[PDB]
Amino acid sequence: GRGANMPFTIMEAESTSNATNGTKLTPNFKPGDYAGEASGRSSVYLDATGEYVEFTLTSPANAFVLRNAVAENTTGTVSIYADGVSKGKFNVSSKFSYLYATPSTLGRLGYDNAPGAGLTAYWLYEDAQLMLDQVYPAGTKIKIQKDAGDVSWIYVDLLETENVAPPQANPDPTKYVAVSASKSIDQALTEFRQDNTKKGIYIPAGEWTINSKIFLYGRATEIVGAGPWYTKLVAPQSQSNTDVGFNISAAANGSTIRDLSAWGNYINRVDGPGKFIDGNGMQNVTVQNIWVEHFVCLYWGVNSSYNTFKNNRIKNTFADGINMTNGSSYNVIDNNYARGTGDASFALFSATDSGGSYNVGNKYTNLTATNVRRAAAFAVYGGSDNLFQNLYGADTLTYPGITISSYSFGYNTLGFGDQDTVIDGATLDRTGGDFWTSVGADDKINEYQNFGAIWIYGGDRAIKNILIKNVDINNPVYFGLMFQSMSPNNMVMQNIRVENVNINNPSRYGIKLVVRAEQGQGPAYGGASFTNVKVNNPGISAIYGEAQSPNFTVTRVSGNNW
Ligand SMILES: OC[C@H]1O[C@H](O[C@@H]2[C@@H](O)[C@@H](O[C@@H]3[C@@H](O)[C@@H](O)O[C@H](CO)[C@H]3O)O[C@H](CO)[C@H]2O)[C@H](O)[C@@H](O)[C@@H]1O
Ligand SMILES: OC[C@H]1O[C@H](O[C@@H]2[C@@H](O)[C@@H](O[C@@H]3[C@@H](O)[C@@H](O)O[C@H](CO)[C@H]3O)O[C@H](CO)[C@H]2O)[C@H](O)[C@@H](O)[C@@H]1O
Ligand SMILES: [Ca+2]
Repeated sequence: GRGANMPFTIMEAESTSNATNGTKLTPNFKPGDYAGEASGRSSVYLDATGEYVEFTLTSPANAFVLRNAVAENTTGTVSIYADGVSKGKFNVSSKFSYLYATPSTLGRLGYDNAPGAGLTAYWLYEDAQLMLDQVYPAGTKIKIQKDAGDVSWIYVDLLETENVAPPQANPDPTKYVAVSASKSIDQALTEFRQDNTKKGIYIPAGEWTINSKIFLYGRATEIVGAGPWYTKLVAPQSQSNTDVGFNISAAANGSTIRDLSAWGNYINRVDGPGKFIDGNGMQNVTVQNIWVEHFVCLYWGVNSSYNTFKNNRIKNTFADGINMTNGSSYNVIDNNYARGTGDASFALFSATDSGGSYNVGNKYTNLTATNVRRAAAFAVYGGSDNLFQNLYGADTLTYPGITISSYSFGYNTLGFGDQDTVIDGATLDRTGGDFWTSVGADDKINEYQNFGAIWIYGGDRAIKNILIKNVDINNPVYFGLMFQSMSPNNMVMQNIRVENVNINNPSRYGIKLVVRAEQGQGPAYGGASFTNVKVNNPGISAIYGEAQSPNFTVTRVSGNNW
C-alpha cells in the first residue's frame, strides 16, 4: 500500500508458496553474500539439471524479469516453462555484476570491476528480461528451471511479471518525425528543429543505438517511444562506460521524454559522466514512463526546477538514481520504482558549487526503492521545505533506508534551512547495514560502522527543522533510529521531531545515539522530540547512548514505551 504503484508484480523466489527442488538460502544481512544481496535477503539456488522454482501468476503476464546471480564472467541461459511446457530461455549473464573491494576499502565499492588478489566480490545480482508470445492468465504456474545446456548454477532471487500492452504507434506521423532504419535519432531531431510544425520525434519498437550525448535545444521537444519494453535506446555494448543520453538546457524547457527504455554500457562507477539525462537549468521537463539500466544515474539536475519525474523504473545503475543540486526547486518526483542503484536511489543534495541556493519545495512522493547496492534508499542533504511522502524502501546493502545529513561531502554546501524537511508515511523493511571501518568505536560489534533504518547525521552544516512521521520500521538490521554528530564541528540539532513511528524487532536497539562511531568521534549534539514512538522487541535495549550523550537531549513528549 506504500510506495510506487507499478504495472508489474514482484514475486520472491524463496516464498514457500513456490514449490522448488532446489536450495532456499537462509537470510542474513551480509554484503557480498548471495542471501545478503538478495531481495528479501534470500533466493533459491538451482544447482543441478532439473532443479526449478515454480511461481504461480497472481495477474496475467506476457513479460518477465528474472533477478539472478550466476558465476563471474559467464553468460548463458536458464529455462522458463508455462504449465509444464517449456516456453523460452532467459539470457542470463554477470556482465554488469561483480564489483570488487575489501572490508576496509568499502569506499571503492562500485568503482572496481576487475577481480584481483584479496578482493571480495560484491553486487552479485543482475536481471534478465524476457517477453513471451502469449499473455498467460493468472493461476498459470511459471516454472524457472535449469535444464541441460543451461548455466552451471544460478541463484534465483525474484521474478517480476507484467501484462505489457501492445506497442503504441506514432501518435501522428505529421507531427512526430519518425526514427527509422534509415533515420537516426540525431537526424529526426534535426528535421524536427527545422520544421516548426513538428512537436518532436517518435522512436518505434526496436533497438536504436545511442553512442552520443544528444543535446536538446532550440525549443521544447517531445521524445516519444512505443513503450519501455519495445523502444530500446542501446549504448553500444561492444564498448564500456560510454557517456550517452540526453542533455536538456533551458532552450528546451517544457520538453517531454516518455515511453522508452535506455540500456547503458557502464560496468563500474565513474564520477562526472554517466547520467542518462543531464539537467542544466531545465524547467518544466516531464520524464515519464522510462526504464533505465547500467548508467551511472538516471538523472542529475543542476538548478533545474518545476520538473516532473513520473512512473519511471530505475534499475541497476552505478550511482544515484535521481539527485538534484544547486537550487533545484519545486520538482515532482512521483511514482517511481528503483532497484539496485549504485548509490542513494532518490536524493536531494543542496550543493552550491554552480551558483545555486537551497533545494526548496520539492515533492518526493509514492516512491519505491529496494536493493540499494550502496548508501540509502532515500537521502536528503540539506535543503528547505522539501516533502518525502508515501515511501517504501527495503534491503539496503550498507546504509539506512533514509539518510538525513548536513555533511558537505567536500563541496560548497548549504545545510538545512528555515522550513521543515518532512518525511511522512514510510515503510522501511530490513534496512540499515555495514559500511566504513569502526576502529576505536564504542558499542563495537564488528569490522564496520553499523547504520540504523533512519540516520540523522549532523555534518559540517546546520541540521534543523526535520519532521519524521508515520514511519513503520520492520526488522531493521540494527536500529530503527540513529542520531550522530560529526566531530569536531558538533553542529547542534534543533527542531527534530519523530511522530507515530514503530520499530519492530531491531536486532540491537530501537534508538541508537552514536557515542563514538570511529577513532576521533564523539557523541551527538542537540536533541530530538518523540511522540508515539514505539519500540517492540529490541535485541538488547530499546534505546542506547542516552546516559553517555551529555550534549544530546531526548524529549519524550508522549506515547513512548521506552
Ligand atoms: O554538486 C556536486 C557535484 O555533483 C556531481 O557529482 C557527483 C559526485 O559528487 C558524487 O555525488 C555523491 C552522490 O552519489 C550522493 O549520493 O552523495 C553525495 C551527496 O548527496 C554526492 O556527493 O557522484 C555522483 C555520481 O557520479 C556525481 O554525480 C557533478 O558531476 C559535479 O560536477 C558536481 O560538482
Ligand atoms: O556510501 C556513502 C557515500 O560514500 C561516499 O562519500 C563519503 C562520505 O559519506 C564520507 O564517509 C564518511 C566515512 O569516511 C566514515 O568516516 O564514516 C563517516 C560517518 O560515520 C562517513 O560520513 O566522507 C567521505 C569523504 O568525503 C566520502 O568518501 C560517496 O562519495 C557517496 O557517493 C556515498 O553516498
Ligand atoms: Ca528473494
